[PDB]
Amino acid sequence: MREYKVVVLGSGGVGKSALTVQFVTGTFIEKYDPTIEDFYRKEIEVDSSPSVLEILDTAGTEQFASMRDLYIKNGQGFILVYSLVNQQSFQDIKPMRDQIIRVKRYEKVPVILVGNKVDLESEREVSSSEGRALAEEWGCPFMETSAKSKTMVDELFAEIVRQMNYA
Amino acid sequence: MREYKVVVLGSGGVGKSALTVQFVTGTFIEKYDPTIEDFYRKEIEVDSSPSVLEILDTAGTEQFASMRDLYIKNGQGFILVYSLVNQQSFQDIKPMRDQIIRVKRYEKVPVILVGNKVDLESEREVSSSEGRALAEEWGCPFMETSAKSKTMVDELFAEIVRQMNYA
Ligand SMILES: Nc1nc2c(ncn2[C@@H]2O[C@H](COP(=O)(O)OP(=O)(O)OP(=O)(O)O)[C@@H](O)[C@H]2O)c(=O)[nH]1
Ligand SMILES: Nc1nc2c(ncn2[C@@H]2O[C@H](COP(=O)(O)OP(=O)(O)OP(=O)(O)O)[C@@H](O)[C@H]2O)c(=O)[nH]1
Ligand SMILES: [Mg+2]
Ligand SMILES: [Mg+2]
Repeated sequence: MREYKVVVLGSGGVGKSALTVQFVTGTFIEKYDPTIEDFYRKEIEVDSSPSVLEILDTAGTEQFASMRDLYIKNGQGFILVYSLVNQQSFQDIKPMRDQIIRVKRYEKVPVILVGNKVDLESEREVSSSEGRALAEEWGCPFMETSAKSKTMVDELFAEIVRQMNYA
Repeated sequence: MREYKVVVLGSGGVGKSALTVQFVTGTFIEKYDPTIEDFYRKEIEVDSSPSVLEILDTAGTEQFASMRDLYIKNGQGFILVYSLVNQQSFQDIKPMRDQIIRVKRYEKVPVILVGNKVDLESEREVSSSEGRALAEEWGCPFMETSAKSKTMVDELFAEIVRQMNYA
C-alpha cells in the first residue's frame, strides 16, 4: 500500500542474492557470483494488500563499506542476514543495526534478523537462541531460512512489509 | 473496496471541514466551529471503481507539530488546503509537505494542493499562478475549489484517490 524499499545487508556469501532471487524467480542459485549492486522489484499480496517490493541486494564480499551509509539513507526496511553455518557472519551482523540507527537517527527502524542456510544446520555454528537473543535485544523479529524454499523466503519478505507498515 | 486513508491539512479557517462535509454529506456549513480532530468515512466511485475513504479532518489553529506528526503517520494521502483570500494561509502551507515526507519516510507521498474559497475571488490575495507554481515545484496536482461546489469538492476527493493509486 505504497512503494517499499528493502535493503538486504550482510557479509559475503551468506545467501543475500539467493534469498532475493528465490523470492523473485522461484529459483535457487547454486553458483556463487559476488554481487556488485542489484535491484529487483516484485508485487506481493501481504495479508491481501498489494505491495510493490523494491529490493536492493548489496555486496557482502569486501562490501562497499564507505557507500553503505548511502544504501542505508535510501532504504526503508532492512533485512540483516548471517549464515547459521558461519559464526563470523553472525559477528559481522552485530554492529549493523547500530550503524542503521546512526544513519537514520531514530530507533524504530523496520529490521528483520535472518539466520540463513538452515538446510545445512548439520554444520550449524550459531544456534537459534543466539540469533533470537540478538533480535530480542534489537526488538525486531528473528527468522531462520533456507534460500532453497520459496515458502520460507516469501514469509520473510511478507514480514518485512508488515514491519514497514507498522512503524 | 480498498481503503484510502486521507488527511486534510492546513491553517485555521481555510475550509478543511467545509470541504470534507460538502464531500461527505453534501451540505455547506456556514458556522465556523474550530476542529480538534474528526474522522469521516465515505465511499466514492473514482473512474467507476468503488473506493472507500477514511478522512481525517484536522485542526488548523494552535499548530502542535507532534499532533501533526501523528495525523501524518496514519494517513496515506494528503490534501493541503489554503484560502486564496488569505495570503498567510498559503505561506503556512509551504513547510507542510516537507513535514509530511519527514514523518512518512517515503519520498513519493500522494498530495494535492488546494486553494479554497474561489467563490470569494473578489478578495483573492493568492493568484492561480502562485498556487500553480508551488504545486509544480511539489510535482503534485493543483486545484482551486469552493466548499459551496459539490462539483469541485467531488473532483478534489476523486483526484486524491487517483494520486494514491499511483504511490
Ligand atoms: N545450501 C545452501 N546454500 C546456500 C543458501 N543460500 C545461499 N547458498 C549458497 O551460498 C553461496 C552464496 O550465496 P549468495 O546468495 O551468492 O551470497 P551473497 O550473500 O549474495 O554474497 P555476496 O553477493 O558476495 O555478498 C552460493 O553458492 C549459494 O548457492 C542456502 O540457504 N542453502
Ligand atoms: N464563502 C466561503 N466560505 C467558506 C468556504 N470554505 C469554508 N468557508 C467558511 O469559512 C469558515 C471556516 O471554514 P471551516 O471549514 O470551518 O475551516 P477549517 O479550515 O476547518 O478551520 P479549523 O477547523 O479551525 O482549522 C466558515 O464560516 C466556512 O463556512 C468557501 O469555499 N467559501
Ligand atoms: Mg550477492
Ligand atoms: Mg475544521
